[PDB]
Parts: sequence; structure tokens; C-alpha cells
Amino acid sequence: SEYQDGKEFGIGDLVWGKIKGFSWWPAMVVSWKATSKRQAMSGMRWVQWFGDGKFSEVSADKLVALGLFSQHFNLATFNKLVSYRKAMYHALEKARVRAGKTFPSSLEDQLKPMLEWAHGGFKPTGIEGLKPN
Amino acid sequence: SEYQDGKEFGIGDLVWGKIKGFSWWPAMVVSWKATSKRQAMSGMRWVQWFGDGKFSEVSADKLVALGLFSQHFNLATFNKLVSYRKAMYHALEKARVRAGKTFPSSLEDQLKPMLEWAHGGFKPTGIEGLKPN
Ligand SMILES: C[C@H](O)CN(CCO)C[C@H](C)O
Ligand SMILES: C[C@H](O)CN(CCO)C[C@H](C)O
Repeated sequence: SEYQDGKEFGIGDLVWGKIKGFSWWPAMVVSWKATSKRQAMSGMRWVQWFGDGKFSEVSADKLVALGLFSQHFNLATFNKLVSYRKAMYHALEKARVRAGKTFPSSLEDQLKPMLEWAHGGFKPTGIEGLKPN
Repeated sequence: SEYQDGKEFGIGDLVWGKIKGFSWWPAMVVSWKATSKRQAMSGMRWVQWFGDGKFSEVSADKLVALGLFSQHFNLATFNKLVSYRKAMYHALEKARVRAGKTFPSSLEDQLKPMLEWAHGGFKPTGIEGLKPN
């Protein structure tokens, strides 16, 4: 099947991805069929970046689980780039729905509790709640 | 462990492969389990072509190490087909990472410092740097 190479991460997985020149950026692992390109080379994954919805072929070694959040969240980039704040919103919103989390009720204002939730370890489910299905 | 038939090339090796009708094209030796197809016959190797990510079963005797770069790179085919230029880029990119090489930052644009690095024997690492792991 697809992505059967021993490396980590499968379709639907929420991940951080590192592209040369950019901060770790939130993404979702997708099948190559969604991309309109080609099958990924061995040991790579197609991902779709939150915020801009583009596709990149990325090594599985340049990906980590989104659940390792405080370790890869870049606070400077978050303060500097509106695009990164938009990216976090769509990424954490997808996380929230998967985990079955709800928050009370703007952009910054809506992000704040999702951000605290993520930074605090995705409680109560922990990272387990971020799995696909 | 598959491919233990005494012949050359193991999982992860960067190689040139020839299919009749075609120049030498860069590829990576993969396990049959990545292909979603049959196990490979004796003396054969599954390869995945850079550029289109498709799979082919190729005799281990019709494969050379990517390191023999200038001897098998085909300049006529390169200038003629963009597919080949794409294949070369992805192949050299994987080469670059394995090696730990770096190139200051378009397509043919990004290709120039890579192509020169390869044509001149992949210094400083030499071909020893293209090995898997
Ligand atoms: C605006 C920002 O560049 C978003 N990118 C997506 C590049 O296609 C993600 C980054 C390259 O990892
Ligand atoms: C021409 C094409 O884009 C590259 N092919 C791979 C297709 O099987 C490699 C060649 C057939 O050796």
C-alpha cells in the first residue's frame, strides 16, 4: 500500500514539517492522489500545509507529530507572521475536532484558548486525541 | 533479507537504470514491499524513478551507482526533456541531503550548483556520502 516503508506517519496525521528556510510549520499527511502530482519517493510523505493549502513532498525525518507542540511551536514566528497565526488556527481547529475538545466564545481571541490547550499538552485527551478517524 | 543474491545494490542506493528506449535515468533501489506489486525475481531489483515516482523491476546487472555521474548523465536528453530535468533535480536533492551538502538559494537555477557539484565528484564527501543511512 501507500507509505509502507518502515518510516513514521500515515495519511491524516497532524504533523510539523520543516522546509529549508522556514520555521516548523503545521501540516497534514495526505495521499499522493490528493496532490495531482506523483507517488512520493520511498521514505517521503506528501503533506498539505495548513494556512495555504499547498502540497510538498517531505522526508519522514523532517516531520514530527503536531502533538509535540511546545517543542516546535515558534513563538517569534507567531508574533512576526500573520500567515503563521492563520496556520495555527486551522491546524488547532482540526486538532480540536478530532480530540472532542470544546472552547467558549475574532482571530487572536479565538486562537488564545486553543493555543493554551495545545501548549499545555492537549488535555484531557493528550496527544492521543489528535489521531485520524 | 531480500536482494541477498550476491549481486550489487541494496535498499536505498541511488542508481542509474536503463530501460530500452531510454537514456540512463536516476532512481532509488526500494524494497518490493514499497511497490504494491510482486516480490522481485532472482538477480532483480525494484527501483523507483526520480521524477515520476513510478516503479520498475530491473536486473542488478543493468544498474550503475549514481556516483558514476558524468559518464551516465545525458546532456542531450537533459536539454531536450523537462521530465529529465525534474528527475535530475529530485535525484540530486536526495543526494544533497544524504551528503550534508548545502547550496545558496527557480528550477534550472537551483539545478546549476547541484549539477556542478555532481559532475565534479560530489566534493567534499565523494560518492561515499550518497550511501543510505
Ligand atoms: C507561507 C509559508 O511559506 C507556507 N509554506 C508553504 C509553502 O508552500 C510552509 C513552509 C514553506 O513550510
Ligand atoms: C520517461 C519517464 O518520465 C521516466 N521513466 C520512468 C517511467 O517508468 C524512466 C525511463 C522509462 O527509464
